Order: sequence, then C-alpha cells, then structure tokens
Amino acid sequence: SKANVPKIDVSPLFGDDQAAKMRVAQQIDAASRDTGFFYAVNHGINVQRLSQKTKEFHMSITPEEKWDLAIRAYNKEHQDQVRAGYYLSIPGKKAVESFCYLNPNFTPDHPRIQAKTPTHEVNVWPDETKHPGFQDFAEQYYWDVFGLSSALLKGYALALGKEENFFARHFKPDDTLASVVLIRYPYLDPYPEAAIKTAADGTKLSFEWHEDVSLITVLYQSNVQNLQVETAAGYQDIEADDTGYLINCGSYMAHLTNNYYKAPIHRVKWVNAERQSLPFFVNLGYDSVIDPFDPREPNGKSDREPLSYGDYLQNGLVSLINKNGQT
Ligand SMILES: CC1(C)S[C@@H]2[C@H](NC(=O)CCC[C@H](N)C(=O)O)C(=O)N2[C@H]1C(=O)O
Ligand SMILES: [Fe+2]
Repeated sequence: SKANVPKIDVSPLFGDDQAAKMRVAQQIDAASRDTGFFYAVNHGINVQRLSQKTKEFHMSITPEEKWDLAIRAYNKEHQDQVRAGYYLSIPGKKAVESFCYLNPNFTPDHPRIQAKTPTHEVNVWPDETKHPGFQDFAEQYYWDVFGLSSALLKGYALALGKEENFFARHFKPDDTLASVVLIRYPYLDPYPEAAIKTAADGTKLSFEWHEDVSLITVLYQSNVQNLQVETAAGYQDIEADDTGYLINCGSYMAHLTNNYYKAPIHRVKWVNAERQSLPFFVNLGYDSVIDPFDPREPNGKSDREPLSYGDYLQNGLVSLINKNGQT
C-alpha cells in the first residue's frame, strides 16, 4: 500500500506573504501528523546537477582515495574522523558506500575545532586535480540545502503555533552540526546476500527500521522506489520523486513536541539498482537547547527535560550504529 506523501509547494516560505506561509504551515502540520513525510516542491535547488556531480564523484573515486579519506571505522590512522569522510563498501558483504561532510565553516581555527568538541570535525576532501570542482560544488550545495532547510524550519515553527524563527534562530552558518551524506547504492551482479537484511515481515532490506537523528531530514533520492514508513496500517511504500526533497522529522523534533510531531519509523528496501541517497540532516548548534513543549495541551507544557543538541546528537549517532550497524 502507498503511503500518503503530499507534495507541498514550499516557495512561499522564502518570501513575505505571511498568510501564504501559514497555508504552507498547515500542510506541513497535516503531513507531520499523518505519515510524517512530505515532498517539498518548488524548492529552488538544482537537483539534477547535484545528482550529476555526485555521480561523477562516486564513479571516479578510487580505492586508494577511499582509504585516504576513510573515517576511523575503516582506517585506524584517522582517529579524528568519526563523522566526516569516506564510508567504504566491503565487496561481498556490504554494498553501500558514502561520503559525509559537515559545516564548511568548521575550519582548523573554529573555536569548537580548537576545543576538540565532540561531533565537530574539519572536512576531508579528495584531491582537487582528481576531482576538479567537487569540493567547491559540495560546499555550495551545503549552503543551498541549508537555505532550503531554514525555510522549511520557518514552516515547522508556524505549524506548531510559534513565531517563524523558533527553530531557525538555532540553525546558523557558523555553528550548525548539519551534515550532507552522499550515499551510493550500487547495482551488483551477483548481489551479495550478506548485504541484504530481511525484516520480520519478509521484506528484503538494505537498512533496517529507524528514526532519524536530526531535527528534520531533507533528502534527495534517485527515482527508484525504496523507502517505507511504518503507519498503524503497517509499512507503506513512499513513492520516489527525483524532482522533490523528501522531508521528515527526526527524534529531536519528537522530543521537543512531546511526540506531537513523531519521528517516523522508516526503512530502506533492498533494490538491485544503481542509485543515490543524498540526505541533509538538519542539526542545530552544539549548545542549542529548545524547551520542550506540547501543542496538544492548553498550557503547552510538557513533562520532558530540556536536552542540548550536542548531547542529543553525540548519543544518537552512536546508538544508530549500534542498532543498525556501521554504514
Ligand atoms: C535512509 C537514509 C537517508 S537515513 C539512513 C542512515 N542514517 C545515518 O547513517 C546517519 C549518518 C549521519 C552522518 N554520518 C553524520 O555524521 O551526520 C543512512 O545513511 N540512511 C540513508 C539511506 O540509507 O538512504
Ligand atoms: Fe532515515
């Protein structure tokens, strides 16, 4: 059965028509209370070019380069790379591979880098001559999707009865913990069975059920259907749409809203197809704390304790590896 995933024209969130912004907020509210997914359309980002530049990267990087960029899970020499870098495939065992990068403003002179604060790292990049234009393209993409995400956060805020900068004031270029992951799901013949997981209902999967570790997740994927969302009605297929961004809440949103906006449980079906999954995880700053609330209660009070974003994030990232494995 197909999940209800509405297409929402988010362009008013970039402008000054406040009533039009409220009508978008209502759609976000409805989707958030239903399956928890929607497609953002009329978002302004050139996703075809994103896909093409990502393809050029994934198909030309070499094994040597992958070792040289590898996170510490794959390369013991890179002890500072917990988040940022290359996540290698393991032919015959693990099909997916990916490249993660963080805020380009996390430079060696950034105060959180100097302090060695958890979850902050300086990005690693391949050689420019081997991948001309890639670093520059990827850094600008970070800021293009940052901008889209800021507009979406205005929509969420309004949807929850707040002023539009409720979330966005904690989402800032100098300190956001947001990440881009460029994931390659390959076509393989034969496809290794160890890379295929099986759900309790029999569905072959590439990644097991989870909630995202994010405030919201802003995802581009190729036009190959693969995601499913759990609803009271069972797991439902999310249709692909390679012209839109698939949006959903992460568990920090669920905490902040006392589950009024749940972090939907979702999973990735196994498909033997060469495709791309390019999430942007919208994370706040390390010390950002928003007081939890509950938009279902007249006084809006919640019995949840405030949680800093950095505490959330550090704990969540490890937990997800422990539950569904090292990606
Ligand atoms: C379904 C997803 C988009 S979300 C799910 C899974 N998510 C993660 O591993 C989180 C990675 C966070 C990142 N390294 C960081 O440091 O910020 C992943 O990747 N999966 C994607 C996929 O498999 O397509
Ligand atoms: Fe996810």
